[PDB]
Amino acid sequence: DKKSYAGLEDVFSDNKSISPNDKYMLLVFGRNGCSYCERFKKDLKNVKELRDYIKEHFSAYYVNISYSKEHDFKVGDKNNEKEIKMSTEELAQIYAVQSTPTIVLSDKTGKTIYELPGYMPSTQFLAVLEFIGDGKYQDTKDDEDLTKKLKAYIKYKTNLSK
Repeated sequence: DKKSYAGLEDVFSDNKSISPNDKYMLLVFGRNGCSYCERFKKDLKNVKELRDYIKEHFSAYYVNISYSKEHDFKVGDKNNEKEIKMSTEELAQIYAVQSTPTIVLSDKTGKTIYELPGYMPSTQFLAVLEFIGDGKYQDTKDDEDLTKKLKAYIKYKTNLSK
């Protein structure tokens, strides 16, 4: 049920239909009773810079693995895209979800750029979204390079909140 993220319907689109829609994609996997999922949602609610940025740059979906829905999952290139109807369990599985909240950030074709498996405080989390949303991930050479550049960028944004 959508009561999972009551009050955040301005951020999360209905997860019956999951795709980037000419935006970066943000997938949040959560569940009932997880204190980290609860803190993550308060940050989305109460940090305006975060809330605005997500709404500006991402198609965001909240998948509660406490339940089992079906999802039309549409990803891929302009010329060739695949739409598959799959269950909550099948969706979680393709992203190897094993803790909550797991956050998946993907490009406009639904190719995974980065995955975070845990709650991150809002200052750092916003820096991760910016790196992706402003396209800075593109100026990298591999996974080792993207990670170093990401970790550098988070530190800089951390210094910036003083």
